[PDB]
Amino acid sequence: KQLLALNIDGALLRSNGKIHQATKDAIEYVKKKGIYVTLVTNRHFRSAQKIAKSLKLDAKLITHSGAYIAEKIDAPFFEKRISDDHTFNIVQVLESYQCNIRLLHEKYSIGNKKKVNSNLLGKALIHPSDPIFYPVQFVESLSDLLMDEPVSAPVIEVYTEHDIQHDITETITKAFPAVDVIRVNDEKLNIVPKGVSKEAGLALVASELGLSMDDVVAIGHQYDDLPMIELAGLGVAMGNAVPEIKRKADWVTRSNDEQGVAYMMKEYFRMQQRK
Amino acid sequence: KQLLALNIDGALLRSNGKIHQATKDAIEYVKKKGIYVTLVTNRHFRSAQKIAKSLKLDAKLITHSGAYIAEKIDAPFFEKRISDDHTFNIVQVLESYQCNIRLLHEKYSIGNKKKVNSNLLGKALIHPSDPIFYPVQFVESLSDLLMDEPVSAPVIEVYTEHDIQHDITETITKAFPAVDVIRVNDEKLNIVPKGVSKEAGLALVASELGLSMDDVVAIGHQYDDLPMIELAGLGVAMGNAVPEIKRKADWVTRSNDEQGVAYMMKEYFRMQQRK
Ligand SMILES: [Mg+2]
Repeated sequence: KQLLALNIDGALLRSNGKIHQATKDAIEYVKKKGIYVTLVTNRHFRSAQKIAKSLKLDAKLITHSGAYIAEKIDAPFFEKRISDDHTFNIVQVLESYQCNIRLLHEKYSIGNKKKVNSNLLGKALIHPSDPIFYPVQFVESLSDLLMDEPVSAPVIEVYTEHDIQHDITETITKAFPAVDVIRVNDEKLNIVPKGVSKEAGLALVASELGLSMDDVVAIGHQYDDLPMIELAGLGVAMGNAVPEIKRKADWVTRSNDEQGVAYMMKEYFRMQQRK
Repeated sequence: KQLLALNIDGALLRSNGKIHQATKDAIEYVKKKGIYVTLVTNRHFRSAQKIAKSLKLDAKLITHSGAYIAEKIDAPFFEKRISDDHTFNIVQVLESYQCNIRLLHEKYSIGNKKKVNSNLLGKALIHPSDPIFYPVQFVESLSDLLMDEPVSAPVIEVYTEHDIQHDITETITKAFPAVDVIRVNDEKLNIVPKGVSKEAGLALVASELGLSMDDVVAIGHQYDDLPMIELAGLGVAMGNAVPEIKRKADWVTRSNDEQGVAYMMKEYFRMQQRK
């Protein structure tokens, strides 16, 4: 294998947001062996890049659910975003539902203030804004703000109770042919430009490197990771993934709180040594 | 003539920052006659675009001294910026001089806190930051900040007393072949990527429209406007420009506090009617 692609949340990071020393040591070793290491994430580019900096990756990172692929923010390798007018229209529709909305731009994030009965929203790791490089604000009315401040969003994140996800998904897919809806988990959807995804972004990076998906190890933990797990040469589910995802993977490793990334890569190399 | 290009500061705007009703009326008339109206400015893109919105321009605007040409911020027609490493190195050199430095990014601006004996700095119109869309911050040490927060700047603005401009200009030009130094006035320099300028940006826009510089009316007021004044089919100096600029123009109009833009365009049309 020639390319290792890792989720950040639920894989690289422990549930307290720390990167374990064993994980750092495993990634350093992987790189020393000539394997290209990148991140494949729903996180905004800036958060992903600071993590990459900690791991000394110097790689094209696949961020904003595949909509933004870059090594340095001002000069992306691949970018796609929802038009400002479509973003406004989508926000108006979502405002009629009980859902928390976040426009996840690479330069800032803006969300509404609607409270939802969602525990995964409560569990999700919060990471810093920066008042210059990444302001994060909430407003009571997103669509009112967008009237005078249009936003062209690479990703719109939608948190809800599970009961209405199918309806929101149907309503958006039908009304907006320019976007796709990606189910992340029971309480979170990403709305992205049509054709954008983690697996599509990963394919673009592998192709750029002269590799195929056959040459890729992909490590994921949620529903939106399933396609890259199925399509990669070796698709790995973290121990903290739900049972369905674990059944669908080629390989199940330990959890993100038990250094499952390091554990899996140690075995990958033992396998190499045996062969 | 087919294309009207206007400065914002010192031309479109009165010295109190207001756009006079006569100016609005003149621009509406120009557009109704089929003439393409755009802005050519040292201002950051966002400030230029809000002004364009007020004038209902819907045009490609030439901003950041020609480094950023766009109708909508996320999707530029033309962009060039100084690399992050060159930006850092340039800032380090400038820090050894008595000068106020501002990194004029399209998403934010960051400057140092050095005080200079400069009245044109005192006179220059301040326009709003926005905590989401355009944060503006000052730090004691720009180069220290850039160590952990690299910036790839379309323009670096440098304010000084007049006595050291030549030395700074020489030092930068010699040390950084990837950039050009543009003298704006006796107390302000812009450092831009090589080949970037107001006149170059204007040429790119005219070419995109199937026009030549011959078809352009350009209205400017400072040293950095001289090339487009000389190169445009009709180059106009505002009344508030210094005498040298007024001598070099084809036509001198009234000042920005006496509606010189409106006054000049009224004559342009009287000329048309006579012909
Ligand atoms: Mg861009």
